[PDB]
Amino acid sequence: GEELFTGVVPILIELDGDVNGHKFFVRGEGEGDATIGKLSLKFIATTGKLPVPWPTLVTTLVQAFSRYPDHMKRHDFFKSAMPEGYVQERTIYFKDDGTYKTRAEVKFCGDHLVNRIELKGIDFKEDGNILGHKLEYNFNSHKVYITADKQNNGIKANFTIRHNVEDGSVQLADHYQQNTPIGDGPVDLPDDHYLSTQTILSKDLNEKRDHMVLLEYVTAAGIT
Amino acid sequence: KGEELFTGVVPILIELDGDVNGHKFFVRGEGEGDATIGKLSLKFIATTGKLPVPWPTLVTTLVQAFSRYPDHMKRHDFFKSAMPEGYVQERTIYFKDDGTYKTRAEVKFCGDHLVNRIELKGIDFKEDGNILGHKLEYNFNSHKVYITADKQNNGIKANFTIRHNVEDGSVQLADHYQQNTPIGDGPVDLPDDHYLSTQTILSKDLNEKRDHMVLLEYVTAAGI
Ligand SMILES: [Cu+2]
Repeated sequence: GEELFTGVVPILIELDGDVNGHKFFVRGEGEGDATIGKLSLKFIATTGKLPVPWPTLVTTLVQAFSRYPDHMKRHDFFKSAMPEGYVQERTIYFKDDGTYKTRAEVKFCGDHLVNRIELKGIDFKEDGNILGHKLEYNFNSHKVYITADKQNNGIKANFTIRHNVEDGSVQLADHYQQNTPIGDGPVDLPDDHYLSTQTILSKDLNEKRDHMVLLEYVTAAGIT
Repeated sequence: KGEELFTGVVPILIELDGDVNGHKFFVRGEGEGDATIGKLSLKFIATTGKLPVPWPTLVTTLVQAFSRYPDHMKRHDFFKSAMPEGYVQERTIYFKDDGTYKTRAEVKFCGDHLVNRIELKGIDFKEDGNILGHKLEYNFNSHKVYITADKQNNGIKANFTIRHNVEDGSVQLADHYQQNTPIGDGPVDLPDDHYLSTQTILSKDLNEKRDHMVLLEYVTAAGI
C-alpha cells in the first residue's frame, strides 16, 4: 500500500460544490511526492468565478501524500488503504457563519491518485467573510490531530483552520473528520499523532480562468 | 449491478497512449456521461504537446455504455451488462488510401468513475495525407454503429464507416472494425442486431492553452 507511494504520483481532483444554492465545479491536477511530503497542484473553477474564497476549499481539495518518517510508518492509515482507498468525510463549522459538509472518495485508478468530493454548504451569511469574499489569499500552517477509530476500522481527525481576514481579524473553521477504508483488507490503525502542514497559494499570471496554484508540505509527527 | 450503475450522471476518466508512425502522444479526458439521455460531456487535453494527428480521428477511440437504450431494448445493452468489471474494446480503423489505427481499450469502473484506458498504434500513414497533413475539418458527422452478437467470444462486434470532412470539401473515410469482450466471467447480454445512432459536436475552450478538444455527444440505440 505504502508501496504505491515510493515515487512521484500524478493526481486528479474534482469537487462538485453547492454553497447556499450557489453551484460550482473545481478540477485539480498535479503530483504528490510522499517521500518528501510534497503536493504541487493547479485548480480551475470550470464554472466561472467561485462563490466562496479559494482558501475555504483548500482542506477539502489527499493526506496519503503526507511524509510519515520511517519510525512512524505503522501509523500511516492513509497509504495502507490504497489502492482501493478511503472515504473522507468532514463537517466544517465556520465560526459565526455557515457549515461545509464534504464527502470524498480517494483512490488509485491505474497510475493516478483520484480525489472526488461532493461539497454542500448551508447557513452562510451573504455579507460574511466567506460569501463576502473577505479572506486573504494565503493559508496558515496547522496541526491535524489524528486518532484511531476502531469501530469503523478507520481514523478520525480534529483541527481548527485559521483563515486570515482582509481587515486583520481571523476566521475560524472547526474541522471534524472521519476516514473509512473503501475495500475490505487490513489497514494500519495509528496511535495519536498529528500532521504538521504548510501551504502556499499563488496565481498563474497568464491564466484567465478563476484558479488556485498550490504547493504544500506535510510531515507526520508527535511520536518521538 | 449492471444497468443499475447508469441511472444517474457518471464521471468519466479517459486515457489514450498513442503512437502514430512513431509519433508518440498522450491524451487525457474528463467529464460526465448520462445514459438516461445518451449524453456525453467531455474535455480532452493532449499532455504531450500538439497532436501529430487530427482530433477528429481520435473521437471514436476516446464509452458506448452511455448510449441511451430505450426501455424496450434494454435486453440488448451489452455495454452496461458487463459493468462494473467492464469490457475490452478492440478496433482496427482503416483510413481509405491512408494508414491504419489499431486500438485496445479497457472500459470499467474505478469506484464512482467510468474509466476508458486506451492504447493506439498507427502505421502506414502518408506524410502529406489528410491525417499527418492535418487536412481534416474540426467537426464530426452523425453515424450508425451496427452491432451484432459474438457468441463464441461472449461479446459483440460492430462495423461502421466514419466520414471525416476534409478541408477541400472531399471526404476521408475510416472503416471501423470493432470487437468487445467482457473482462469479468461474468454473465452478459448478447443483443439481437441493432444500431447506435450518433451525433457529436466538437469545440474549444478559449482559455485552454494546451492542445485540446471539448466534446458533446448524443447517442441513442435503435433498430429493434
Ligand atoms: Cu473524475
